Amino acid sequence: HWGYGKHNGPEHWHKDFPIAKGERQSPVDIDTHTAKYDPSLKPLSVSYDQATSLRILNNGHAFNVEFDDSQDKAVLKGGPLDGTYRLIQFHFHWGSLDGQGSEHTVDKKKYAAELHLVHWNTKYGDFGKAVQQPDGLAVLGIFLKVGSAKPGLQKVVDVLDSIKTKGKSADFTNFDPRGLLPESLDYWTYPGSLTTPPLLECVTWIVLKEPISVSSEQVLKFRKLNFNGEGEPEELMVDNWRPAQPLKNRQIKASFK
Ligand SMILES: NS(=O)(=O)c1ccc(-c2cn(-c3cccc4ccccc34)nn2)s1
Ligand code: NA
Ligand SMILES: [Zn+2]
Repeated sequence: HWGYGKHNGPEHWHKDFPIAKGERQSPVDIDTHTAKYDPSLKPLSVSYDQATSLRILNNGHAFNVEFDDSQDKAVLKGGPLDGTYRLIQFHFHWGSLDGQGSEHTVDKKKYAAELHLVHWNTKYGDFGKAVQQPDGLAVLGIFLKVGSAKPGLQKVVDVLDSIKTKGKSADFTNFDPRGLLPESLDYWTYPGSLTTPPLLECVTWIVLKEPISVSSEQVLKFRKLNFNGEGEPEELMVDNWRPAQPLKNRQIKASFK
């Protein structure tokens, strides 16, 4: 099966998932000089006041913090989007070293990590349906640099010891994802895909310009997770990012000048 190793990593994925070589793959490099300001874009609307977190799961390639998406509770709207998108989960991608780990890059700069807040378009009724549609998902991507600690991340960091290995989960109620956002909601947007198999071309990407800062100790703790299951040889969960893919016939739009 697929993963992030020499023998099953991103260069291999196309054998099982040929859309790996498709026309709207993610992530991409964001060339800031070529992205055009689009004054027709709206401010984003991030409405997380009623978000209801449930659980945190090590799924063997990241950890997902899962939300109750059975009603409109935590929704993303505006920006480039038509309609209402419901938060289902967030996760991260990160490196073995502070100088790598993001999936998107900015003028070829790699950040230490990247947060993905995953939302599905309510007009399609459920996530499973939405992922089959070109406008099914909206993923809010936020870069992480290493510097000062992010206080709102610490509850995440503290639970990781209890989900060390693939298949483990833990209660994760009453977590407020507002505490992971930067000050500014300035963003880039473009049409793309899931960054993990099955690589479905269903995502409107919204990538915030302002990174959040986390401490070296917070990211060190991410790197103590395991890709393996319990009782199996230990494989540290690091460098779980896909590299930048060809832009092809796409424009990246800026919400700001
Ligand atoms: N990294 S990402 O934000 O692009 C992302 C957000 C959501 C993803 C995802 C992958 N999924 C799947 C996993 C395994 C099998 C699946 C089969 C069909 C559809 C999605 C599948 N479901 N959501 S990947
Ligand atoms: Na419900
Ligand atoms: Zn992701």
